[PDB]
Amino acid sequence: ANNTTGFTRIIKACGCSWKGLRACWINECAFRQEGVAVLLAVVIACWLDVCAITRVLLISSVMLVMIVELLNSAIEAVCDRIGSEYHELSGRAKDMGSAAVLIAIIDAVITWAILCWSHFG
Amino acid sequence: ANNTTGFTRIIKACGCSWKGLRACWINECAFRQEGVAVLLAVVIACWLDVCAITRVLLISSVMLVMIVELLNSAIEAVCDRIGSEYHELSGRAKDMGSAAVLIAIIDAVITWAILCWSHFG
Amino acid sequence: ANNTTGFTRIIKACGCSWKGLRACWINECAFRQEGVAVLLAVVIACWLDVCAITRVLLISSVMLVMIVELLNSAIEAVCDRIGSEYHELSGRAKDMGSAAVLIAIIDAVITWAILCWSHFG
Repeated sequence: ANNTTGFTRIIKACGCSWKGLRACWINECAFRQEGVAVLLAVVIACWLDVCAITRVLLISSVMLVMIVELLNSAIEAVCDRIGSEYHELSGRAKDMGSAAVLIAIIDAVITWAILCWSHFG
Repeated sequence: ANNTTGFTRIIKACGCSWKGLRACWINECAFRQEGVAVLLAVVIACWLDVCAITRVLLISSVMLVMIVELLNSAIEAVCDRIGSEYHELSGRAKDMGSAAVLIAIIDAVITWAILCWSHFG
Repeated sequence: ANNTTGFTRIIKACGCSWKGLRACWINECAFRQEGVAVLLAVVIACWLDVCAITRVLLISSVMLVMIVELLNSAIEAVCDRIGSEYHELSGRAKDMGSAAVLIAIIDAVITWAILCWSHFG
């Protein structure tokens, strides 16, 4: 039963993420370049004397960048499984994935300036 | 015009979600296992005497788990439409999808402890 | 090296989004229909005398609608690159994508009423 085992694969998310995040590191490491880089900047603001709700709101935007870059890495991982015809095919999906994190970042930066003006100081 | 009707399909999202969420329930029900399960736990904290902003922030993390599991179900639904070659192919995309909800949950739990310490009590 | 250049494509997100958001406007403009439409409604509440945290929380739900519709446009863009067999194939993925923005909106509306009752006035 491939459909039943497909759900079992989701149930064991940690194990699954091993080969996925492996292919991510190998093919597209924007998870680290933007995802974790932004995470670390928030960690600094959170370490400093700020408000607990700002801390939460900043982490929420961190998840938006991390997750979308995981989706971008997923695109290239599957292309590698077959060949150059697919490396070109998914370029439209990857273009939209770039647009997705751009939108996440641009609007997050607006909220970031607001939060810094009201609570970071 | 397939492209024009493609947008019309998005315009009627409710109708579309019928066959999609059908395939989700059949193939991968992590939408219920993690998505709704976490939702119900927030509903309890929100029913109790807490702050309205915490209520909102918890619902926001609920949407992060629900939506990503809908994306995981989408992966297996399309594999079923063709066969075992695709059930194996998308396993990399599914691995990254597992990583996506793991990241959503792990960082959400950090915000959850913060919110519980500042407002749940 | 297609995998290395795949990451380079992500590094230049702005450039990539050109052809992606081009295909979005051509094939599926729900980014504008729901994404920006909701954004503009928040801009009005934010322009009015409200709380800075509400302003941030509303923008966060705007990003949820915008991003998911970018993912919906991505689906149809790739179908156009090959043909009608794929326009039908991805319909399950598109159905789940419709479910994704429905869930984002429905739970966001609950948070929206809460925020309006506590801060909009």
